Amino acid sequence: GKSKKWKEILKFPHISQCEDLRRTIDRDYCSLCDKQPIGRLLFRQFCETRPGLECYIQFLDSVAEYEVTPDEKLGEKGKEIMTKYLTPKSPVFIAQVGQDLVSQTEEKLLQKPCKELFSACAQSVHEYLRGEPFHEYLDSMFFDRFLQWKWLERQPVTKNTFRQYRVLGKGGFGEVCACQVRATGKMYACKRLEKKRIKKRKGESMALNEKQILEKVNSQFVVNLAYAYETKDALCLVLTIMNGGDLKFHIYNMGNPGFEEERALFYAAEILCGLEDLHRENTVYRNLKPENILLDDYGHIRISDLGLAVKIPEGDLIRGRVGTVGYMAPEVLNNQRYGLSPDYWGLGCLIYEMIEGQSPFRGRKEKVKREEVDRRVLETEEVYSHKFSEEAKSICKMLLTKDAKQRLGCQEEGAAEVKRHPFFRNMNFKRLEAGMLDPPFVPDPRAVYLDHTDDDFYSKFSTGSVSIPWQNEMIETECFKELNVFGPNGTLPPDLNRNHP
Ligand SMILES: Nc1ncnc2c1ncn2[C@@H]1O[C@H](COP(=O)(O)OP(=O)(O)OP(=O)(O)O)[C@@H](O)[C@H]1O
Ligand SMILES: [Mn+2]
Repeated sequence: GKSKKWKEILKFPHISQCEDLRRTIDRDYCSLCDKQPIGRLLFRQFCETRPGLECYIQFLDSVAEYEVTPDEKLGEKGKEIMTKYLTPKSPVFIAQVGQDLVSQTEEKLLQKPCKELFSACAQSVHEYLRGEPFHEYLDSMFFDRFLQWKWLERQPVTKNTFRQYRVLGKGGFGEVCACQVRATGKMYACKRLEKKRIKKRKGESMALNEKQILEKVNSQFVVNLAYAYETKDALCLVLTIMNGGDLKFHIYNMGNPGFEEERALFYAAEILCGLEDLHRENTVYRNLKPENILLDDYGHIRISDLGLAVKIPEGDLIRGRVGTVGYMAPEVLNNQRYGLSPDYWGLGCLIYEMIEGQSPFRGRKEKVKREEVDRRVLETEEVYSHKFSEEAKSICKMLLTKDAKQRLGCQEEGAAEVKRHPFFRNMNFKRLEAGMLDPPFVPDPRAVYLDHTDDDFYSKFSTGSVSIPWQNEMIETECFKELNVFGPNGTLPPDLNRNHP
């Protein structure tokens, strides 16, 4: 769905145009060879040229496959990796691992197969690439090509960069549309924030807060921010598109009054991962409700509606009675200094409501006032049914602990405490986070489930494209493969040769 002249829009600039990028970018290994997708691919492509570095890339790949290998096939994958990479005579043999650490891997294999077997060897392969191989790549043509990709990334994002279609949406500040990137054709979701409604409502702080939080988090289970630009009539937020309806619709309208045990476990697992990724940024969500868990095209879920979120400084608490009736934790209802605990309360509400088919403190039939719901949350102990297994009951009443100090996941450990819970005894999060596991429900594709002031913050908001989502977009749409073309037989293409502009 790309424009007819898309190859001109994303045309590489001459390497001479990237001299100010070269002098400011930080030469960090993890950022330029891993975190950034296009940067990662280029370093890998650099290691593919030199033959001595080829095996190290093949090795790390086979390690990634082992971490997600089914628990049973771990023993088989362990011997395959050994006989190929960790045997001196073999052709592709990583040497910088050391003769001692390979003998250690042999004992680990003999004492049962653990998913973290080669974790020690992988960290040894990286520590080697961080040195000479990385600095050679920094001088190689591939890094020059990376600079050209950064030059495109940081280009101005305006209205003419997209192709607004029409879809559902009408939030507190505006509406939502289906914007498509013209040069790449990738579908997105545009969240228009009208200009006038923000100034009179003193929303500049909550809109900028929502934008910064949306870009500062990159998780497969939370709506990501790809672009943030301004137009002559509103402020746009380009977010991930979710065409599989929301979770509230599927709990009640779709399926039976609820979900099955196992089905709810899957959605609970990905929500738990989404919260973990937010909590690595010490950012609390506080708005965990069924209709804010959207499904994508393949059946997976993402947490959306991060406007009610806030970033908590490490080692500090925040106060605020905000949220939705029935989904507010007692410490929030009482308006106390809380941290991340309200999100694990809401998680209990989500697990309960998916398995039973109603809120833990508000029946689906009950016409109760907003005060009685708050009373149950603070005083009443929820009851369970034969729909909950013994483990399902546990994780709920542990996540629904009135005292936030003893609530599951609200300890020093964090989300790791919840993944161990016997309720997730059969969930392989190593495989869930890699998309290896299949969702339980697949949405059918065809289914349709002024003034001079304030100009200061308008530029603080309209920051342009986001780095990692933009590089992913180029890879998914296959713009990277088609454009990332060098000269024949390892030769500098015209755009990477300085002798002729
Ligand atoms: N990723 C998406 N793809 C397509 N449509 C979406 C997507 N995300 C949200 N929408 C739709 O656009 C609407 C935008 O409304 P918005 O989420 O901003 O506020 P709200 O739903 O009214 O609740 P709140 O006040 O807590 O934000 C959503 O209600 C939803 O219907
Ligand atoms: Mn919303």
